[PDB]
Amino acid sequence: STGSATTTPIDSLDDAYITPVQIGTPAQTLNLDFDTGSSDLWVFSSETTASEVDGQTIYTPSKSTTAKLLSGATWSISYGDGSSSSGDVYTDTVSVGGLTVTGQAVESAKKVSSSFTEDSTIDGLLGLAFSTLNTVSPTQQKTFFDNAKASLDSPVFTADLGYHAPGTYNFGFIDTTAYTGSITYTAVSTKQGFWEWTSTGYAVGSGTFKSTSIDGIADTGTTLLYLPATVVSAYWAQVSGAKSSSSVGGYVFPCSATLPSFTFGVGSARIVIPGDYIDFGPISTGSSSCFGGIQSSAGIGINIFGDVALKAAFVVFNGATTPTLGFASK
Ligand SMILES: COc1cccc2c1CNC2
Ligand SMILES: COc1cccc2c1CNC2
Repeated sequence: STGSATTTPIDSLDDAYITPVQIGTPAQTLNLDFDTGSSDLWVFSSETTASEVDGQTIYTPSKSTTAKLLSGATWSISYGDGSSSSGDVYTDTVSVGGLTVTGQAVESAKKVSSSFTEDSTIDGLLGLAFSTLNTVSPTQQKTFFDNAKASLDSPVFTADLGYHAPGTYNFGFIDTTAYTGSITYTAVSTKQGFWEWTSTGYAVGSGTFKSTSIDGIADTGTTLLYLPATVVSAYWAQVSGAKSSSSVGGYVFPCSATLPSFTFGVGSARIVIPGDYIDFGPISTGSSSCFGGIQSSAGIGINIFGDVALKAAFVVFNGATTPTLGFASK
């Protein structure tokens, strides 16, 4: 089997991407944030504290003839920004782009933190990291991809995020029309439960490529590109007036600037992020200071190849017995 679903930016900045997912019988369609940096499929639901729902579409398990409470199971998760959610668990039928999993753990939110409430466009998350990170207790649950894998034509999914435009998540096959050149594959460590890999270096604009190993994670659920302070300083030094602002929380730059591109290495291959992808717009409405899309990882403890990087590539998440990642230009 295979599946194919369109993923759409939630706003004009590509702050996140939502993909429609069918849950239950009859189907209830929710728009979920596919997150290769976590491993829980959780949704706003009829159980979510009412004051914490503000426009999201909710899953109502009582209206699904295939929903079954997973007795005794609870979940609770905290994300990189300090946001969080928690609740109980059902199993139900879940379909993505024509690919159906029965008995998928659907984690029903009883509580969500303010950043989730305030984003009416995201009805939940669909985790695509390794199932060892799933937070369900006392019986850990498998991700949608893990549950589908044996049925797929090939044990893979691909992320093809758009720049200010829709893109695609495919399950079970590699669309050879979706990229240019060849896909370069690189080793993955699953020891932290992430799609963790080592980039071979970087270049800023038309500058020379610096060969240096940068370990990081391929994370569709993080907006920006977080890299070591040395790398990020080298990038923003090429932008007149750019500076790191503690009050804003990162590098900012004059909105009048034209940003240089940023290249990262995948083995001997190179992925080029155009400068426009690094512009995240005014820090507040009407400001002439703009927020940068490349930021320091120094406070985070890990480098993160988020959407800014991933959207410049066609990305293969290969879930074979020995997982690997593939990147192609497009
Ligand atoms: C602080 O941010 C982190 C840190 C570790 C792992 C992840 C994130 C975001 N998604 C996965
Ligand atoms: C992984 O996705 C995350 C992570 C943290 C906070 C938020 C999202 C989506 N909107 C708020």
